[PDB]
Amino acid sequence: VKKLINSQISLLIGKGLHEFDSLRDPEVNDFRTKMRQFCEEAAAHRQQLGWVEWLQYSFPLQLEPNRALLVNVKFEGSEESFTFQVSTKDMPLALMACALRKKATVFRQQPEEYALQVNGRHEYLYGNYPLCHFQYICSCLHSGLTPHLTMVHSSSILAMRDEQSNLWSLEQPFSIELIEGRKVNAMKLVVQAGLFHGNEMLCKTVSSSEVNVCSEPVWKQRLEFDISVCDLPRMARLCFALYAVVDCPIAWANLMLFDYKDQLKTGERCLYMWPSVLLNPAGTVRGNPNTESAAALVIYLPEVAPVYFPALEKILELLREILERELYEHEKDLVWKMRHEVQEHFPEALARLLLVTKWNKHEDVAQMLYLLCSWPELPVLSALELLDFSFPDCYVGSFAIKSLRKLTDDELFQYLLQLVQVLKYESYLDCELTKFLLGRALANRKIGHFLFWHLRSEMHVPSVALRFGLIMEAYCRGSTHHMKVLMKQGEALSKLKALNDFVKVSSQKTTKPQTKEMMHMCMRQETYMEALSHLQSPLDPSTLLEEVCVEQCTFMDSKMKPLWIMYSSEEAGSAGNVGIIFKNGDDLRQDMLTLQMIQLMDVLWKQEGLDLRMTPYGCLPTGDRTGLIEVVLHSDTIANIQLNKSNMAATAAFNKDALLNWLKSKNPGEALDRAIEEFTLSCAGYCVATYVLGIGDRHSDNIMIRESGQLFHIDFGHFLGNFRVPFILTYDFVHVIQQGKTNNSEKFERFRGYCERAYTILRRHGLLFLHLFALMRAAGLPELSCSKDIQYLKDSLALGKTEEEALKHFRVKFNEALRESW
Repeated sequence: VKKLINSQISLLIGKGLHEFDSLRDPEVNDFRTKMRQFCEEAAAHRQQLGWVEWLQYSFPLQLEPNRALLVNVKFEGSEESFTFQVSTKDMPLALMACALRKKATVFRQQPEEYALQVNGRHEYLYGNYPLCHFQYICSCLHSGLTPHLTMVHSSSILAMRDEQSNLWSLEQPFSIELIEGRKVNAMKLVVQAGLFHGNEMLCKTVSSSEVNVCSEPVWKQRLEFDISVCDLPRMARLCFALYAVVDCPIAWANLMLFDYKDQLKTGERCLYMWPSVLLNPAGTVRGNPNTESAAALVIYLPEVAPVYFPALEKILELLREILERELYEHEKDLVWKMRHEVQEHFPEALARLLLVTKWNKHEDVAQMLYLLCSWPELPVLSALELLDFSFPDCYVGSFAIKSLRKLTDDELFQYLLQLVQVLKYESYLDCELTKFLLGRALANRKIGHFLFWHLRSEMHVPSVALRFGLIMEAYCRGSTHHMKVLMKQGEALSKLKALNDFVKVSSQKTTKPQTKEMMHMCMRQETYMEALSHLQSPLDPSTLLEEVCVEQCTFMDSKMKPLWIMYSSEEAGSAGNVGIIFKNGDDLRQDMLTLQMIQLMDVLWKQEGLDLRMTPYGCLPTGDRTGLIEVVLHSDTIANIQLNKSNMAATAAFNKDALLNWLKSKNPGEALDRAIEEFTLSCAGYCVATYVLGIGDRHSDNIMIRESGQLFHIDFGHFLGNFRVPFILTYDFVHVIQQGKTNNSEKFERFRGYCERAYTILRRHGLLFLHLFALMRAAGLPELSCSKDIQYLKDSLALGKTEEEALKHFRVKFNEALRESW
């Protein structure tokens, strides 16, 4: 049975457990044994939770960042349903009390015993909250529909929980010996090496002597480092680059100077290098797995007669504010000097003092740590800054986690994408961030869900394969049952991959109607109807995908031939009618990041009472150039709409009218006013979002409209300007905002205010976006590579300016944009 489990883990994580053992590695071993234990205790904890507390685990509430409404409730047993009328402001418990009164009357005869399930979803209503606070009740009120809920008893819930059971001395210079390598090339070759503490050099770099493109090379040279060994910080990182010259780069690799048990390393190392685009401080500190084909350096870390990094016991044993909002030589001096008054009166400047501290001088690192050890916890925002590569020290990292522990689950969800990426900065396997993520993942199944996918989706990347593999396994030991649920998912995605391949081939040889029929036949095979049915959506674990409707499934005619999969549910009704899109062929990371930065914008806007009626749909990378996009039903593309086809509703005299007639056809009588508002709100948000993020190549094929009038965007793969993108005002949107009239500054200038509010609210959180993008630098996203990309955001949010200045600046861009509208 322990056999079955292991084999299923291997299947799930896309890597065989045997591959960990074969490495005969203490580090991996300990990571595997310690994290297994950690995750197991979390699961025991889980089995004894109160039923409400379990709900909090399995189905965490989906809350929003007087008036009555109509609701259908029903109990599990019969399909007899009642329909109530209650205030939006009523607690879920108040509604439960109704239901039972209805049952007790019909039946001829305890509200706290229940929770309300949303029909056909993994979603639940409970809590001390007004119905309207619940994302679902909130939604229902917009798209018009009646809320639909089932009364679930606590013993029914407990039954579900039941089923889911399982040192200072050394003063001489530091220096390696460079023995030899065994590479391949084309002219002379040299090595460079530097001692790094994160971004900055701990001393000048030092080079090899020029040797011809010979070998299989050999140097047997000591390379002396212009620094004392007793100075090296805990996280001393040593980095090599090898390139050709008569400048031409070939490979790099790095190692930690201390092992994972604080012991300094000696003596000889073999080093499997990674190929080039010289010094790459930020690359992984673990060798290239393609050991056969990788160029390999041997070096010799000498043995100065075991030494450990002194324990913390020993560590403890051992004009002004004007600048403080890029600082000079004297300016740093004043800081490091006032260093106590910083702990005392400026804790939020912790980081600035860290980037002044003498990392290459042991003494100063001692006093700095002494201060940190009783530094007060900081706010999340500052913590997110602390997690950046500029702060390699593990006592700093440990503090960052400490201050982050207070993140809420929804916050943590909001930033999960960046925290996973920052794993890629870690020097060793057991690290505070991993145990944190895994702990929070094992305490919230939604978080557990997305960590897994974030991890799974990078398994095809050699540089993270082992780290991510080890984590997924640990998690699985933590949640046997969830692992099964995820297999069910990977199994669907494996079929789609094959069905998508068939479609790619087929479409090159025959007409689209014929391929569609042949996709249907393929889908109707048993193995497929079973694999693609009765799963949880990887886009949203709370969305149940029951029966695939073969007849509605299709594919889109664009390049990678994305698959369009419709689903339905008798049990969820119309909101059981959902679709997903399977895309294989493209990189989804870029879109995912863009879509998360928009959802965050929506969130910050909503926190200041501004709802721009956004459409934050799902986008989830699942694997190598693979993942899913959520279908937004009842949409079409501007370009579609603008085809101006006859024998249908929207028949226009002038092309500029087509969009409006369409909205008209979808929104008769009074409903037309709201469509236009919904269109103006979402327009202002998308115009602002595309502007701030440097997103260009917007055109009528990548903009969509919902029947509600809501505008939104698809297919982003270009941002932070990577072609200074002008702000954009499309005449035909303008035409809709202005309700069809040639002039309408009353409507047009409301629209402007929307943009300006949205613009200035985001400015107030500029720092949140910069910290988030800074962590995303760990991703290797071609368009998020360096400073100029970050600068792009600095320039778009005018963060250094006064809110007067920035707004007026923004006002020219905008005006400049209108004048571009014909």
